[PDB]
Amino acid sequence: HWGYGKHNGPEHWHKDFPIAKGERQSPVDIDTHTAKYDPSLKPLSVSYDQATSLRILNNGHAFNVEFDDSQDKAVLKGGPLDGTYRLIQFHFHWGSLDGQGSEHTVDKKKYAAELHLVHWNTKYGDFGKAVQQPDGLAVLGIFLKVGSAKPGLQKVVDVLDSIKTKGKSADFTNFDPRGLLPESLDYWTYPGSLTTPPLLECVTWIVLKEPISVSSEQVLKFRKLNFNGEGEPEELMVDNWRPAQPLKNRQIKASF
Ligand SMILES: CCN[C@H]1CN(CCOCC)S(=O)(=O)c2sc(S(N)(=O)=O)cc21
Ligand SMILES: [Hg+2]
Ligand SMILES: [Zn+2]
Repeated sequence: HWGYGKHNGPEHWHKDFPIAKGERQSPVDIDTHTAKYDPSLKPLSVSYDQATSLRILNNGHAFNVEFDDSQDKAVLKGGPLDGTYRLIQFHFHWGSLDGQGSEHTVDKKKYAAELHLVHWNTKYGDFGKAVQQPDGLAVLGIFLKVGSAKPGLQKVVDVLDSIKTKGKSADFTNFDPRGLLPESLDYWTYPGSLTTPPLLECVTWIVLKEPISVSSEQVLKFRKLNFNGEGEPEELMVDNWRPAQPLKNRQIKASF
């Protein structure tokens, strides 16, 4: 079934998820010169102080850190959003080399990886309902460049040993996701989709302008995970990123 390999990669997904060819597919290239500065855009409000992480999991596609989304603990509001969106999980997409890995590109520049903090609109009751809605999800996207070490990422890097193969999970309580945020919360926003199957066109994408840097040692560790389950032939989990999609009559708005 789907993946990122020659035989089941992005170029094939349309055969089972026809929406892959739709009107607001993600990721896209942010062309800085034609993005419209919008002054009606409010600041983001990220309230991650009371977030409760529970578990990290290798799901065969990436590793996800999941959060308890039963009460308004970590929420995103403001920006292009109306309403409150709950953090349910975060994951990354990364490359096999440092000059690729981001899904979204900025003027065709690709970053080493990209963090997605997935949120769902609480007005819809539960996550599974939010994914049937045009404005059901908001994903906060953060570019990562190789440079200095990010202190708050180390905690995630250490556990990766425990979850090397598909289907393994480790408990991962008390992680503060605030340690993954940049200094500036300036962003670009546009309406788009999930970048993995089922490729649903449910998302307001908030892509922050400022990257976080991680060391090559940290993102190296990402590259040692496996797409395979235990006892299957080993395939290193790298390049789990979808290429940019045509913007097809959408306008990327900028808060700056
Ligand atoms: C491996 C599948 N990843 C999916 C899993 N999604 C659930 C989809 O099915 C709901 C019925 S999700 O909302 O958690 C989600 S957000 C992103 S991304 N890259 O666009 O930030 C991918 C995915
Ligand atoms: Hg949708
Ligand atoms: Zn993602």
